[PDB]
Amino acid sequence: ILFKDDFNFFDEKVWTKETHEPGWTNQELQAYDAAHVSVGKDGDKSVLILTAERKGNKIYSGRINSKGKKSFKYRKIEASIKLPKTNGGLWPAFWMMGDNDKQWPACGEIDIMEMGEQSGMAAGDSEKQVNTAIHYGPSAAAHEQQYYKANVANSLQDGNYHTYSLDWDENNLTISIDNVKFHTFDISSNTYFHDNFYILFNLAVGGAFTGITDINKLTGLKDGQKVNMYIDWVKIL
Amino acid sequence: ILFKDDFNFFDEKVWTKETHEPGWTNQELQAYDAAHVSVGKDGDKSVLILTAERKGNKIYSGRINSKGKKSFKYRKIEASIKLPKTNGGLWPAFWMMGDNDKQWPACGEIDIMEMGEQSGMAAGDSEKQVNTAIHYGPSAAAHEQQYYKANVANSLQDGNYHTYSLDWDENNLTISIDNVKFHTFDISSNTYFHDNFYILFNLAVGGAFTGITDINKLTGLKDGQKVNMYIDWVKIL
Ligand SMILES: CC(=O)N[C@@H]1O[C@H](CO)[C@@H](O)[C@H](O[C@@H]2O[C@H](CO)[C@@H](O[C@@H]3O[C@H](CO)[C@@H](O)[C@H](O)[C@H]3O)[C@H](O)[C@H]2O)[C@H]1O
Repeated sequence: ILFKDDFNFFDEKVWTKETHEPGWTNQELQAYDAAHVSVGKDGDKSVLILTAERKGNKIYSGRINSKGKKSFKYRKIEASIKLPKTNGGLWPAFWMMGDNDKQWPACGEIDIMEMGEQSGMAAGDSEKQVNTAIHYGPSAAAHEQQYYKANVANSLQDGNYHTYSLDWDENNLTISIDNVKFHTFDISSNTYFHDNFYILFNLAVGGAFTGITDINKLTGLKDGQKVNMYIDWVKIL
Repeated sequence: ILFKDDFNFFDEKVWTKETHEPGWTNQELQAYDAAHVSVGKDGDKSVLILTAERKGNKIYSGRINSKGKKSFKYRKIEASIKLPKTNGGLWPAFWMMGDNDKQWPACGEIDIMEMGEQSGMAAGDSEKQVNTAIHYGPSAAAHEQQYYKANVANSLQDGNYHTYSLDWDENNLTISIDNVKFHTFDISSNTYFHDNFYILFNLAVGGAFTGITDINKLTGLKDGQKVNMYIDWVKIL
């Protein structure tokens, strides 16, 4: 184990909490702030807690990253995450971007896990439908993305922690869920995935991906409701 | 050349015109019927024509396939297609499904070209943004999909014909647009892409892919409007 965070405390030497207004990316409904990121207890477990909350028409949630603090290359990254029910507009993600100063998507993006996509709600398997993706290109106008989407066998929103893994070498990005291979992206001649990448976790609320960008269609998070995303640990082997 | 249709006439030994109610697939707004498929002339060019039109709240368009009539395996297929401006909910596609009686998606699906996606309008490059994809898996519950999307250099909705190509061997599916390689899907160990596939062309109107499933939001086909998708030719080499 080269690195492990058990989230006994919020380590500011590793993580930064983000602050953005609604609409900052992907027509998202939440404001990100420091107050909706905490470390706490879930039973016997030390966990990072991202809390989505709604008061009136105002929506808050949490997002952290290890940019300029913790980045790695050609190593295995795993995180144990307990996801909320996403149906009706929640958008949790475990992902990485290039640890350099290049504007997105030139920095590179690996989406290890996201749930909450529009089509999953329409098909009635929002609890099983996972997206994994890579984004790259020298600019936004030249943005390129590869996706794989599938239902896993059983609910990942089942009140349990699940293991999300990326295996990374010169040739391949291999995503696994509870130690079962989900998909492999070929990067052997992709120039954007051979540098240091930092880690992100967030719980977005609505946005293009969920197909919900009007608070009137946000059934997934109600007035007075708080909803948590729990990360028990993250490690780099 | 194994096969070439110049569309001097509609050959019922190769092609079948499809009839479906609105919302048959993907929450699409259009009815498909035989009256909205024709063969005719675009100047000197003999063309297959798929016509989308709106009479009040009734939307009609055209869809054809060569199931049980014309299918192939490990051949290059190209088509020369002129597209309408898709912005505001039009959804043209050139694609393939396995020539067997397995229920979708166990038949396999190759989407060589589709345009008109939500994100294309949101990225203000609706004339340039193309999706390519493969769908497979034993049931609708176990639906798996790989997709690539990017903007091509030049408008594909510019009043001219463009060439859409699939190269297909036992290892690779390679989509090209105007002889520029767009994406390669690895099918080397994917069991769903090693039998005969038939061809489809269609012009859907609205649907989940467009993010417009409500006729009130459909700005791309107004009341009293008529739009044409033109295929000059298709060939298998
Ligand atoms: C690339 C992309 O985003 N979408 C795919 O492209 C094509 C062309 O744009 C879409 O039309 C596909 O939609 C899927 O097509 C299947 C075959 O037409 C549909 O399957 C059919 O479903 C009906 C109703 O349930 C059944 O009665 C038919 O037997 C079955 O073939 C499927 O529902 C639809 O999602 C995209 O895959």
